Amino acid sequence: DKTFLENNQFTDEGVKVYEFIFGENYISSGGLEATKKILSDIELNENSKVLDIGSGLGGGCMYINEKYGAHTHGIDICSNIVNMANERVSGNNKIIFEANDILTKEFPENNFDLIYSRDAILHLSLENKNKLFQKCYKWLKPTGTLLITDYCATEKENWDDEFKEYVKQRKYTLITVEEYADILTACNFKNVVSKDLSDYWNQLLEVEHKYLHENKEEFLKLFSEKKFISLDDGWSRKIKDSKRKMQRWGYFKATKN
Ligand SMILES: C[N+](C)(C)CCOP(=O)(O)O
Repeated sequence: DKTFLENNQFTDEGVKVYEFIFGENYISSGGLEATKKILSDIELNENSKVLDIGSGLGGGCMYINEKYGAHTHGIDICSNIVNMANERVSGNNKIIFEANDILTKEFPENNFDLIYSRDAILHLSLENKNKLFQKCYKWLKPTGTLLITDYCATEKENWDDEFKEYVKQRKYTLITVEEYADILTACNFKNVVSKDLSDYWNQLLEVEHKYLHENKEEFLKLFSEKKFISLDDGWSRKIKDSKRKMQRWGYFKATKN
């Protein structure tokens, strides 16, 4: 799976294209603005330990460490992206980025105050989503919180041709917001809050889309017209498909006790 992601969706250039539209240090939806919103009700301090699953270019960890002073440990399977993340942080002994497979990584039980993941678990098969959340349950401190956004979808029976092709090409496993919440409940998480944030996601996509159009000249200088068209069309589809709830954006927050 590492090779597949590194050689396709997350080639060096693919990562840089995504960073252009999401914002500096981000490959997750809504970049910095969504990060601020998602963490707006989260309480941590300088003694907190945070795990970021799918840490990408590191913007989320940078923000969490800046806001709270927390120790942040990001894991991402793509070695190239981790290398890029490590280039953007220096002199900070409370931020660590590690290239590894979260499904094989070992952490002590009762270790983290927050386990955070942004638009990363969609790569995992359903079997492996369940396996991951069982691990997360163990790794959380008794007082800890799990906080996730992820790509979700309407039931597969409702998918159209274009959406089927997108999911297939990306090799995503997209489940409903409801099924996702059920996995967390089955893993024994408490106070499971799930929100279908597709409308907010649509707003985020529209801001990103407008930015792309307004900065087309700069994009073409950095990249190419072919890549602009692909990105433009991809965002257009996500805007259309989120409006009609075919492609959805799920938010999940839960606790160990
Ligand atoms: C999923 N992601 C937010 C990390 C990257 C963008 O993926 P996609 O919207 O092009 O499928």
